[PDB]
Amino acid sequence: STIVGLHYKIGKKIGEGSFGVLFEGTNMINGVPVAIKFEPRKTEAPQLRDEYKTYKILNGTPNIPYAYYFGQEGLHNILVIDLLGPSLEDLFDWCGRKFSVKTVVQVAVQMITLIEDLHAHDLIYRDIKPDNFLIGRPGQPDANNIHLIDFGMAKQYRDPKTKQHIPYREKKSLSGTARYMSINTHLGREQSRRDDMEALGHVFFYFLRGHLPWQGLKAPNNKQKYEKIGEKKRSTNVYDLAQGLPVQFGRYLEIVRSLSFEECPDYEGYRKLLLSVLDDLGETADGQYDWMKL
Repeated sequence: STIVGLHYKIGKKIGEGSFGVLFEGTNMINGVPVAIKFEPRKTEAPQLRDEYKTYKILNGTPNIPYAYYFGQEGLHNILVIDLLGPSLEDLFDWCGRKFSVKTVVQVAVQMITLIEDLHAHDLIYRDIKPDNFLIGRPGQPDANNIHLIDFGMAKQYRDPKTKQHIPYREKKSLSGTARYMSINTHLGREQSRRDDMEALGHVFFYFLRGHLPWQGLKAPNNKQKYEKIGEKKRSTNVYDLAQGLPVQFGRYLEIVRSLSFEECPDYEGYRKLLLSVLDDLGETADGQYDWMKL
């Protein structure tokens, strides 16, 4: 039995990669389950200590896991946070890579709220994807609540004291995942709150459709592939994305695409827009999700 940070016992390995290794485990002083990430101390780019700092800023935010411990032991940097459940990408896969409208509406409104809370802590996320939004653990009050992890790409968009927005600029190298990234990110524009909101809109359509029309494109190099995906996004009318689906999802994406660089998103307006879908369909936001039928 291997222990880190004085009282965190390591259990089964749950992930591995260039970042390091990820285990589940137990906080032995109180029995709460935790996730423990280990990053090699001598690594090209260290993210773990910075991620901890981001977690401390967030610590206390609803549905973001608490960070219990960061330290350096043996040959690794170590981070301990609350253990959560499957990601939306895991659940998506188990559900045959398509979610019902009712599931997407309910998940969407919670994702908007998570990002609103992140933005309230002066941070933009910059790497929106279904792989980083997770449900809770069975039988907990937040078992089917959406949670947000992985703050490796997060960056300050305004000064925490003054709230002075970062400056506009262009010619930026492409950061984030090509599938969900905003049109403005494709054009090398400085990212702000709008870009997180647009990426959310792309994820919503991905859930509803099973795929986006800019997946599976061919290019000579990655830079050219990025360019082609961006053009397709620019070309694709929002109502081609929404065909057979509630028009509110097309409208959502249209609205967030028109936000100005410094503009505060209308989070509550977006939640009401998306919830109105349920009124249209005679459905209700009662906490029933597709994965609860598995």
